[PDB]
Amino acid sequence: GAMAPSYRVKRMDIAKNDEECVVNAANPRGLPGDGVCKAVYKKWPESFKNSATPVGTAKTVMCGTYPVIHAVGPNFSNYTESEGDRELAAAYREVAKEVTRLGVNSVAIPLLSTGVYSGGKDRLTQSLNHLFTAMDSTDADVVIYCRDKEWEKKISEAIQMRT
Ligand SMILES: [Cl-]
Ligand SMILES: [Cl-]
Ligand SMILES: [Cl-]
Repeated sequence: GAMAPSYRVKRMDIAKNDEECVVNAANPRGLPGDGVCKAVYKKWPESFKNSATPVGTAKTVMCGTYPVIHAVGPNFSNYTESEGDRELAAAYREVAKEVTRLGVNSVAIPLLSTGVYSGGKDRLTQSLNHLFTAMDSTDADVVIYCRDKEWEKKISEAIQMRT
């Protein structure tokens, strides 16, 4: 575990993370995809061997010894708000199980279902709160990655609010 488990946020490419493992915002088919998924495919392509997994699940594949946790959030274009919300919460719970199982002291994590899978809605708070619900019981240092300057400020505020 981390000596004093923390949350932090950085605005940069998660492919350049300084953590012991990465969470991919994957698609169910293990395809290269777009956004975080395409960055992850360029950096750790070996981790896409048999990475296909259903919505609401996470599947870890090692790139060398570096674990890539493929977490499949729902595409809110296809899911109802209710069912999507359930699957988005479930994906993060499966991430927390994998992070625990791996024994890592740190994990780089994007906000699932906030990009192409957001169905055109701002889901920062929804996705971040499901991240916290899952990860709060873990003792890994969590570093959240984002690309937008206003998102960085809002995520940072949310982290600082809980102290
Ligand atoms: Cl960058
Ligand atoms: Cl997305
Ligand atoms: Cl972002």
